[PDB]
Amino acid sequence: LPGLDSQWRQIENGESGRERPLRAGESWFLVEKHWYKQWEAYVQGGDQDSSTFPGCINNATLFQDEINWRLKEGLVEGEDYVLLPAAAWHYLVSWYGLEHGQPPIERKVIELPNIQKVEVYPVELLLVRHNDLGKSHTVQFSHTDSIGLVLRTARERFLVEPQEDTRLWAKNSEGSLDRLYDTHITVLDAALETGQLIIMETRKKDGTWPSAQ
Repeated sequence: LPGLDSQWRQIENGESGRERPLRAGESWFLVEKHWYKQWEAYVQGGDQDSSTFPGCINNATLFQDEINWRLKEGLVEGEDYVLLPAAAWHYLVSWYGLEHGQPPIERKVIELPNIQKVEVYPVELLLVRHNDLGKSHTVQFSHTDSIGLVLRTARERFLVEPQEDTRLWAKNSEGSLDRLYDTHITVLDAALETGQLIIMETRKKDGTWPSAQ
C-alpha cells in the first residue's frame, strides 16, 4: 500500500478527493464515521504498524437490513457517514478492501430545481475608472447578473467609445485585488459584496495597460 502521506493527500485534496465540488452526474460513496475517523488517526499517527489500523471498510451500522443491504434512513452527513468521490473510494477499496458480503454505497449528484425569489438587497457596486478613482458611479446589480453585463454597464455609465479597450478589476474586501477576466459568469460567481470597488481599465495610446508598465 502507498505511504500514509500519499493516502492522506489522495483522499483529502481538491479535484482528486474529498474537497471536490458537487457536479451533476458525478458519483459519491458513503463511509461510516468511526471507521473513517480511525483511518484518519492511523494515517496521521506517524506509524504504519500501529494498532490503530482500521482494516477492512465496515458500514454495518449504515444498513437497516443485513440481508438486502438497504440503507438506514435519517442518516446525516458528518454524523453517521462521510462522502467520498468515485476515485478516492476506488482507491480506498483497492487499499484496505471492502468487507465481504457488503455492497458499495453509491449515490449520484442531482441538480435541484431553480427557486424564484424577490431580490430585496441587490449587489450595490461602485463603478470606477483607472484614470479617476475619485469619480465613481454607484450602480445596483443582481446576484444573477453576468459580469459581461457589468462590463457593458461600466462602459455605458462612463460613456467609453467602442474603439477603446477595457478590462475589469475587482477589489475584494478592503485592499485585496482580483482580476475579472471571465465575462460568462454571474455576480454570485464573483464573490462581490455591497460597497465593493470595481475598477474599469482602459488601454493608453502607447498601447500599454496602466497596470503593465
